[PDB]
Amino acid sequence: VFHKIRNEDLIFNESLGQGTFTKIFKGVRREVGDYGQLHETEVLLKVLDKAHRNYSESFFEAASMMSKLSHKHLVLNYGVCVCGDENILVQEFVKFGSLDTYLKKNKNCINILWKLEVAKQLAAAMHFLEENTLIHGNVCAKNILLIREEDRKTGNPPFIKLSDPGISITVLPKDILQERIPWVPPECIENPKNLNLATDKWSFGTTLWEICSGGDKPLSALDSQRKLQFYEDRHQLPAPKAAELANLINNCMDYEPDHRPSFRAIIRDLNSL
Ligand SMILES: N#Cc1ccc(Nc2nc(N)cc(-n3cnc(CCO)c3)n2)cc1
Repeated sequence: VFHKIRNEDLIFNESLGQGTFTKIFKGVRREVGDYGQLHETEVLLKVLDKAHRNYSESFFEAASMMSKLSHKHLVLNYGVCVCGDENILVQEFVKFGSLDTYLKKNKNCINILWKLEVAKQLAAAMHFLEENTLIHGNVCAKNILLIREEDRKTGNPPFIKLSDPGISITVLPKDILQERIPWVPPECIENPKNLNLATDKWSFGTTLWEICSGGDKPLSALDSQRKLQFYEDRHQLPAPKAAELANLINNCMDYEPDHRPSFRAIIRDLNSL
């Protein structure tokens, strides 16, 4: 279970965007830290919409299991605030935000080595989850956070963390799942209860495509009906302009879930490049 944080110890500041049935804010948490020192800590406040409070269990189940495992590439959740009529997840504040936005704003200076390094880090996080048989369920660039930028001057690579998946696709309305094609894999469009470790391998491929496409959203030009037919006709995504990872993307986005490669094999493939 999560640590409970009092509403009185939280300050809400600027909106940082939205997720499915959620709103995201920068905030501050007043707390007693190590050695009894008082801190005012920057936090990320993720607020479930009041009109959708019936999703609260799924909303928190998302963060909870992951938070039971500690890992350098997994986002740190501090706790929850459920004072009053609020359902709030309190998470570490990451300096450079989510990867979808970062890729869009920085595509003109993100090269193949940056992408490869980010791909390796995401794959390491997914390998850790796979070895713990823990399904994420919503791997996408919007759920990757950039802790540290690349610094060629000190040879330092960028550093990312995988964030929580949000409300599960197993409880979400069908139209939202359809709009999430091609992150949601075909077997889960057919039946959301098919959610499996193999799900994350497909979504990881879609996420690599995002990383390689400067923040473009694959199939964004297709409405929901056409995204459905894309799966019915068994199409693959087009290779990104910088196509170094295209074979890996397509191997991960295998319409046969049992044929998708282990994250160990994915990592060995990345290391070959
Ligand atoms: N300009 C700007 C700027 C924006 C955001 C941050 N920091 C931050 N920290 C987090 N822990 C999570 C997020 N975040 C943002 N969008 C999502 C979507 C769901 O993943 C998550 N952003 C820092 C700078």
